[PDB]
Amino acid sequence: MLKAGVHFGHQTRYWNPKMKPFIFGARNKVHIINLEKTVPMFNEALAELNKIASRKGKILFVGTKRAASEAVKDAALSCDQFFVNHRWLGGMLTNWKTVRQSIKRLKDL
RNA sequence: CUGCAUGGCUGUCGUCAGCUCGUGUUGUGAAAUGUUGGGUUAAGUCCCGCAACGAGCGCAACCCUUAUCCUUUGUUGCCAG
Repeated sequence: MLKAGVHFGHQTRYWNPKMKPFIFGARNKVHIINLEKTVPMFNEALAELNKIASRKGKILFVGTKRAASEAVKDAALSCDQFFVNHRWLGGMLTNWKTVRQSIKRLKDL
């Protein structure tokens, strides 16, 4: 079975035409997805996440959005989970050459 | 003979707050960014914040000196005891 109950939103006024893979009709105050074929909307993405997670890969969780900032910090127990949730810096993944000296500052201070 | 040849030697914009670099980003590229912006300062000084994060020179700090008390040594100055 391809459900897997994961979505209950119905989007009552405004939509994006890029959502056409999931939305198969819209009549009267709804832009609702297909809820009986939900698994193919994420199965390949979670299979790739499972492949990375089982090949010692490091997983970064991002949630600066206040609703979930304290929720995204807990998901793993033995796998390499990392998170950012209160605040970012400019070039915090790209300028790691400079961030790796601020990681020292967190204990040197 | 000669400070548009050079040393030496002395001034001034100027103790002014000015001046840039790496990494990361951007633009075809020279080059920009940071250094703009907010509140400020003696001041690119300090805190706050974003595609920027950090570093250094000048600055800051540190130096010589002044008003005051405590303590001590004294003449052919001073005379308190």
